[PDB]
Amino acid sequence: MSYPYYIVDAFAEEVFKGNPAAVYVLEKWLPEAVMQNIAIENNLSETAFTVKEGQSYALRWFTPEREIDLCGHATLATAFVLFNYYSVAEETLHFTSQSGPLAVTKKEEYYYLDFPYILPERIPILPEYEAALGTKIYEAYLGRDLFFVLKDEETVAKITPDFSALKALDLGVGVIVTASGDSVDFVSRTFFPKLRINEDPVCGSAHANLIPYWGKRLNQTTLSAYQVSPRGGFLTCEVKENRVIIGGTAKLFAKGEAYL
Repeated sequence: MSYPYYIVDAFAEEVFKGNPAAVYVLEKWLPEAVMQNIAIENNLSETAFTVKEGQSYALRWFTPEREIDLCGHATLATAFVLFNYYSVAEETLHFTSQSGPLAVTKKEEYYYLDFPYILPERIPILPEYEAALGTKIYEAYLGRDLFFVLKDEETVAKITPDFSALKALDLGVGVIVTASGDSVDFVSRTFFPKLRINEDPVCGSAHANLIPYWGKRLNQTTLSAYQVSPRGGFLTCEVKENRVIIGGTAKLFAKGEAYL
């Protein structure tokens, strides 16, 4: 009847920032329906459910709509609560998702996720792109999402896109916007109107395109980043051969118990 849960703001130093997710560490699996209903109920970005299976932790993510293939901030969140509340001694957690094995590594107050090294390829700068964004796009690229480079951090932060216009664009799943950071290496913001989510405060998977791009362009192995969403979010980045690493802090917003 009682199921402990945690609400954590991933990639946040303090509450109300970063990207929020609810994580449920269960002793056994709940029915698919119940887990879906819980996600609808708390209406948060994503609700992660995990159960220790051997030495790995089986992960499962759900949004208010249905189960997704993967979500980074929610993985970091699940890691955060296992590391801080379920006494895991090892510096690395191993998960067994539907998208294959995942690993998060704790180093001090940071949690590290790994993503594929995917440099986005040049794309034509359509004027309908600059229209939806409401600003000038200096460079354009494509990967899983459209990838536009803007003037500066001030411009990235300030823009307010026509989300209905962006949903209409043909290419990509989402839209990424970047620029040279004022106090950090690079900043970004990610929009996913095609997926109901107008703006993700911090999509880590987007850094598969972000990190490669800025590492090559800035000529560095390590970069500091900040997804300048309203909520904000810091990310420490590293370039490896065929893989990128993002590390971020986390903050517990709430802890409690759900009753079923």
